[PDB]
Amino acid sequence: SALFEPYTLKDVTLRNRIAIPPMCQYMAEDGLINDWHQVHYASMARGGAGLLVVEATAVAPEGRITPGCAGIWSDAHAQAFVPVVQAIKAAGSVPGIQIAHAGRKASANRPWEGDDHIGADDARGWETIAPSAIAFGAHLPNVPRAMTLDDIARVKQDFVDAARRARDAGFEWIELHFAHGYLGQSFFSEHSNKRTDAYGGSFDNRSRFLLETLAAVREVWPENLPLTARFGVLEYDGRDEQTLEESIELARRFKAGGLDLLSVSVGFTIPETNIPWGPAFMGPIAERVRREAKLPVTSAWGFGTPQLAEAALQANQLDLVSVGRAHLADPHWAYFAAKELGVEKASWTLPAPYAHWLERY
Amino acid sequence: SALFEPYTLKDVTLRNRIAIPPMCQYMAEDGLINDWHQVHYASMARGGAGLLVVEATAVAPEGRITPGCAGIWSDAHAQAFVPVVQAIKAAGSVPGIQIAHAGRKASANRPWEGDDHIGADDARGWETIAPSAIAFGAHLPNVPRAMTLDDIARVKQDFVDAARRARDAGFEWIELHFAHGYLGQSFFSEHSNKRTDAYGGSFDNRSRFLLETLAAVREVWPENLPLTARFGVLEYDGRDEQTLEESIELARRFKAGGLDLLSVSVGFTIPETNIPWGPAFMGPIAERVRREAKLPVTSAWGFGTPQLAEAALQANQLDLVSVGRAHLADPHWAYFAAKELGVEKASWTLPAPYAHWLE
Ligand SMILES: Cc1cc2nc3c(=O)[nH]c(=O)nc-3n(C[C@H](O)[C@H](O)[C@H](O)COP(=O)(O)O)c2cc1C
Ligand SMILES: Cc1cc2nc3c(=O)[nH]c(=O)nc-3n(C[C@H](O)[C@H](O)[C@H](O)COP(=O)(O)O)c2cc1C
Ligand SMILES: COCCOC(=O)/C(=N\O)C(C)=O
Ligand SMILES: COCCOC(=O)/C(=N\O)C(C)=O
Repeated sequence: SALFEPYTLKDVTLRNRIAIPPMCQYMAEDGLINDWHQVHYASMARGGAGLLVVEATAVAPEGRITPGCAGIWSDAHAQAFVPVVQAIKAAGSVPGIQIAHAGRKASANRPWEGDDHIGADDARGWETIAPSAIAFGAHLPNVPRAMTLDDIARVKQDFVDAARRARDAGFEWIELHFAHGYLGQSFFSEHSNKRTDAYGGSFDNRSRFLLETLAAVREVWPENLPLTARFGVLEYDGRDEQTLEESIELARRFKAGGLDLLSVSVGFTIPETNIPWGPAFMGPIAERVRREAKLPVTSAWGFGTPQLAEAALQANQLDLVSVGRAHLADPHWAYFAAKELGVEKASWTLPAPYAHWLERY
Repeated sequence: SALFEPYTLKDVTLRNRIAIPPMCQYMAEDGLINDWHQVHYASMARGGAGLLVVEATAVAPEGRITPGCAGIWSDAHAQAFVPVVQAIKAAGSVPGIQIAHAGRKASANRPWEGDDHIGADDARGWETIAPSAIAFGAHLPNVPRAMTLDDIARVKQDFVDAARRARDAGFEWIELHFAHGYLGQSFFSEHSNKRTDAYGGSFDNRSRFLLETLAAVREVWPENLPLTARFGVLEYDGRDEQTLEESIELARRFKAGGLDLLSVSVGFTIPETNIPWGPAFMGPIAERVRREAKLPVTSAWGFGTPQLAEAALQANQLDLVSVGRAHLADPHWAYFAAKELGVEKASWTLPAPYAHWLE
């Protein structure tokens, strides 16, 4: 089974090709994680996945999506991740973390508490920042403040400091959140970036914030641990061929800048789109990025059945299959996948106190 | 769906009829639970089950099954359970604990490490105690020492101390482990109890250790929290009608002694048996105990599909359905069952950070 072959990237070996992508839990307080996350992450790691990327973790307070988002903007915040890192490793999984800045989508309610921008009369809200003073629209109407050059320098240093903190906490895999309409994606997209300085306009200028952040992070992140990023390569906004071509070119530049693997996603930069949701729909797009940028890839959004994951790997569309919601439904999804694919001794995807009994059941 | 109706017993209300029965993890050291158990129990409780009974927890060191068994024989051992209790309650489930003494089956290797008695020359082992000096046999050949009258008084006091500690640690449900061939079951069974004193021979004498332990625990366990026991009601040893009849009479005496619910199981007292394993096979036996002894019951051993669990409740065979191994495979099994049975807003069997997205 291709899904259960190990994978080596830099000095890190994953025991299989199942990755748990970052999934915000909205359960932190002032950026500090707690027993919600400790159990959540430890249980999924014991489930058998080879790589667990911790949820979008804000590099600065205003870069959280919501008041429940995790943060890593101080050393105290980083120390809180140490028992999570250690529990993921104790389970035989590899701990990774996505470091993030929500941009114009920041200062929002939790998804089950309105999912919308916080009202200006609510004491929990804060001022958002973005490349240009333009609102996402729809349920996110708040207009962000347009960043100055000093803001750009500051946010880049925040990504650097966060990467250094993640390193010292023991994470073995880092993912820069350049996707999903948050800060990084919004610098790249012409929908959200109307700047007239060095950080907007041309392809080189729109790419600049992302390349400079990657390069600044590369100086502090160890050469022997995977340096990755998530990036929305198209928007389904009627501009897909031109946008995908530009995104693939940016992926080539990421590779030239030391990126080890790209998590290929959708932009979500604006609401006026027509995303063709369906099983494994990102397969052909991830395959094109992988082949044309010559970089390992993962993807998500509908690979969460054992046969779809297996087929994507056998077709060389992906190097790792990210399975998100199926792990919220069943933290032991990797064991379920091993049974479905007929892995020898599939119960031993789990630790002994479970594996011994499910072998004979 | 009957499986998702709440259940009230004494002052305790379970949010559904799914119970996670005690399941030894063999991951403790010197009786102390640790990060294995914390995550294991918290994750299953978040999965949606209404009641989570923590694994067999030894009332005394020699009462552990293996060197990896949990214990509650000191206040420090009890304090280690406090974060497990808090995490189960935080998930909206009810925390219970099974207090236990392994008797002649004690001093054994972990199941994935031979599953057999530790050799008498191996320093990891210890001397075992039982009603009589007679071995289980097969992979458990070690002959226990027959308990003295002082041993009997001490072990009863150990059960009392364990119940007091479980109470003070915040458990809302207690289960005395009188099943599965361990100490309590071995006092009741004529296979293992050859005593000639007040604790063996007649039905009254074989019942005595179990009834006296229940009465002693009743003194320290709050009246407003369910007091339960697990008990093997037959052996599949060719003596089933006579054994079942006597076991139901003992269950009537448990009820008279304040027992609130009986977990109905198989005795496993000796190896020379023919247990007819199959889907929901305990259903008819649990129903007979429930109806004849007029006690609420749970049972296990093959109810772990949503339709089998629902059928057993609808047929009034059980009041709670215990689902064990399916929860080791999938800690969120209660959510899987809610979807299968068409529960309205089934994803909200889980907490919000999962439920919102699975809807
Ligand atoms: C609750 C939840 C939280 C998520 N959080 C993040 C996140 O923090 N960062 C990110 O890049 N993607 C996030 N995602 C998107 C997932 O990583 C993944 O791409 C998506 O769930 C699709 O994969 P799936 O079909 O296997 O669930 C999240 C998704 C969900 C459902
Ligand atoms: C790993 C494991 C540990 C168990 N530990 C206990 C225990 O500590 N006390 C007990 O009474 N039963 C114990 N049992 C028996 C279960 O509680 C339950 O009766 C059995 O698993 C059958 O139910 P199921 O078919 O839903 O798994 C254990 C079973 C397993 C597989
Ligand atoms: C509609 O947005 C889909 C893409 O955004 C995400 O997946 C995410 N973080 O990256 C969330 C929702 O927290
Ligand atoms: C052969 O299985 C006997 C039944 O005994 C149990 O279920 C148990 N504790 O009660 C274990 C195995 O720890």
